[PDB]
Amino acid sequence: ELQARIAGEQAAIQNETTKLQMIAQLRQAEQALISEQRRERNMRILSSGNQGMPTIQ
Amino acid sequence: RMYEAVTGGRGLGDLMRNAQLREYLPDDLRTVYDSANGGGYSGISGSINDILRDERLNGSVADMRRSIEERSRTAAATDKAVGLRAYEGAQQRLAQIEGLMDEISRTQDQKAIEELQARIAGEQAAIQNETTKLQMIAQLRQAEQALISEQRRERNMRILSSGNQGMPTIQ
Amino acid sequence: RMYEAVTGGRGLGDLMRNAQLREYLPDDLRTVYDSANGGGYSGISGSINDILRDERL
Amino acid sequence: NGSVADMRRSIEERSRTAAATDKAVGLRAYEGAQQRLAQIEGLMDEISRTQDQKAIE
Repeated sequence: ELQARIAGEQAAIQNETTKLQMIAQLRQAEQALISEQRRERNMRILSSGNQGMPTIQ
Repeated sequence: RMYEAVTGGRGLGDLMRNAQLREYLPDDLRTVYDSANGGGYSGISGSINDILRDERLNGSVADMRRSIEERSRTAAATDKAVGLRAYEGAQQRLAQIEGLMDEISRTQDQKAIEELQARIAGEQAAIQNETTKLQMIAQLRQAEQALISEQRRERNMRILSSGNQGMPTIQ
Repeated sequence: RMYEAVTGGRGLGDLMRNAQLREYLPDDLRTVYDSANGGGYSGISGSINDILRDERL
Repeated sequence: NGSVADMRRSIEERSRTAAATDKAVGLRAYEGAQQRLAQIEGLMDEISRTQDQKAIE
């Protein structure tokens, strides 16, 4: 019974390892998404579809 | 009878041993990056040629731009979604492990606890497999980002190529 | 009695085996990045569309 | 070695081939992992039929 308990404990640590891998992937995805938002803002400022300009009055 | 039940060979081991699963990873890493031309690794060789064929951009440069931006956004979102669903699976995996330890308390005979030990060992093997799968997913993520960068640079080279011969006409 | 306690089958294994936890990871990785449009990986496909909707500034 | 143009072509070829090789290795490895899962499930199917103690050990 103690051997099977220790085996279950190893399985739990395995699960934590998988969870940490998943957290690292999510971290990378979040950084990519922040970069995408930055580039969306940049594109919106510099878009050639803009039609406005200051008016002389 | 009991001595015969304890001693002897039962043939387990040499059980599911001919499945050559080592053929799904490179044999040697010196030639892993020479595989496309031939030699090196042949399972990837064909795949590499197909991928390189499919990564070449076609159409107008504006279509190239839209395709590249869509790939970038979709790649980030796919990374996030895969991570989230995998984490849900990991939590369910923890619940399953806890259940197996609940079964450990009620074990009575020796055969029962030995079967439970082998079941928990198989469960560990499954979590090992998920770890390998996550490593493979991370490598694929990196490769996808590299491919998107390659497509960006192909578009850039196409715009600035010195082989272009056109210019506006005065009329 | 002791021989019966040592030999036989106890049914452990086929214990918590129907839980299809392999469905929480992609089946094949060729189509993992085509999942948003449909096909590929259906489980992440609903999530990708939601994420892309929520990442627009 | 060689002319600078040859250097450029070699470097671009290395970059593209490296990205493609990464992808292909990942894909084939994932196929192997899915087959590896099937094998583990088979071994747990064997556990259900074990009779003696030597067999389960």
